[PDB]
Amino acid sequence: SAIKPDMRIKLRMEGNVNGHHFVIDGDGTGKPYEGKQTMDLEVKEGGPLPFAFDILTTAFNRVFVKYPDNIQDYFKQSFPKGYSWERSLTFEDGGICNARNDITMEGDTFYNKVRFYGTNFPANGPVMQKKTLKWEPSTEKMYVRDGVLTGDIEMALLLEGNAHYRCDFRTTYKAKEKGVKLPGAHFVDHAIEILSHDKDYNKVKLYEHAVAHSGLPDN
Ligand SMILES: [Cl-]
Ligand code: NA
Repeated sequence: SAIKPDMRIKLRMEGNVNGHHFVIDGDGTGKPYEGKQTMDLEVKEGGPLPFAFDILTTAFNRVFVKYPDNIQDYFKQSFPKGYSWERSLTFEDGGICNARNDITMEGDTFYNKVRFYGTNFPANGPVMQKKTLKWEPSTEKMYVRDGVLTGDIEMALLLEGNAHYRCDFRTTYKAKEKGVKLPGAHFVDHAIEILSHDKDYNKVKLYEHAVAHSGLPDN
């Protein structure tokens, strides 16, 4: 692909969670062929965010995955025109988010137009109370559902006090160019981490590492 081994990443997120509006900008870099990326996030309006920053972090690009040569890489093949995705984040206590990203490429830079809507989080729950610690490493199941590439994930947020908080992801991924060839069923291992942040999460440094595999026995 004409995707560079070192790409710059620019991002704008506009969102509303439990009626709280915010805008967040991201500036980062990554290595598409190693499945590695890092971003610095700055809240531009609405801060300090009155909910757990962790619900946002997977909305801050499946180009950043190390694909084996024998698995069709839909994401890298979607450039230069790019692709979009839409995701439902359904939490075990009835909280619900819907997020969208339109991803483009202008030379050495990926651009990200992100929308994030969340609602129905209980007032007393770990999201509004900011009791989350991290997402656990996960495995995304990539498959074709009605001719649409779909990733399902059983995610969990570690919380304060030795508790977990479950969230089901379903993401649809659609190339801008038609006739981009759908891949076979496969998996993507993800690890996402807040490397650093300021006390009120006005600034956050984020990292993800992702690697694709066929399943068992292929690793
Ligand atoms: Cl802030
Ligand atoms: Na709160």
